[PDB]
Amino acid sequence: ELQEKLIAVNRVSKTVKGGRIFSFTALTVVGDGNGRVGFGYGKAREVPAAIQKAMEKARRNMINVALNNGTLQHPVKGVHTGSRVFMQPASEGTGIIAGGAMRAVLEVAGVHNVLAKAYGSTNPINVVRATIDGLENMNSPEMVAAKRGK
RNA sequence: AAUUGAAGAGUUUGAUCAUGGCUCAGAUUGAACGCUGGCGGCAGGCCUAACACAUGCAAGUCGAACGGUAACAGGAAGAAG
Repeated sequence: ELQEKLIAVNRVSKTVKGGRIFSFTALTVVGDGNGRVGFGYGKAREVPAAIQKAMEKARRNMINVALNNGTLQHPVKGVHTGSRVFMQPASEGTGIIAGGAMRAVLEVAGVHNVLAKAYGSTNPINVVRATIDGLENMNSPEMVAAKRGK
């Protein structure tokens, strides 16, 4: 019931004294399938150590999302660095139809059938960060009615 | 009951993030070309030279408008084997 999946692995470099030194970065997202989404970055010298650090950071640093029946509630826009992201609840608008690196976080998030369209930059490290910010500041009808009295 | 509706990716760098262009994945067509080709249904078929046109048809009808008889088939009368 953990439901982990990796989005992006890259080879970064460092350029020391004698030549270059190549390191690998993972970027994974875990989530239970009912709210509870996390992402982790993690970087290491080989690929399986990188994904393992990424999963291990992603299992902690996990955020609650106030889902609807199987989906979002109201249309929400989350931004991070250069990466602006729209989402629309699509009240059984079948299938998760999101961009790459947004399909994954929305998939393990437990949502099933939203409409997305990322704008701006679509770097995978910042398009999540713009989905969680997004799903984090999406509030439910029992939270809005809690705030404003009824 | 009559709008249930939105996906990205590759490429600037030793690597990064951003900006930014180029390019790809889709659908479409009065299409052409290449390879191949069994049947049917429904549609479509000179986008260019509003260039030049052989030949055949594409606008005739009415005698219940009229003088009339060129034919065709009868009618009447005459003459002949």
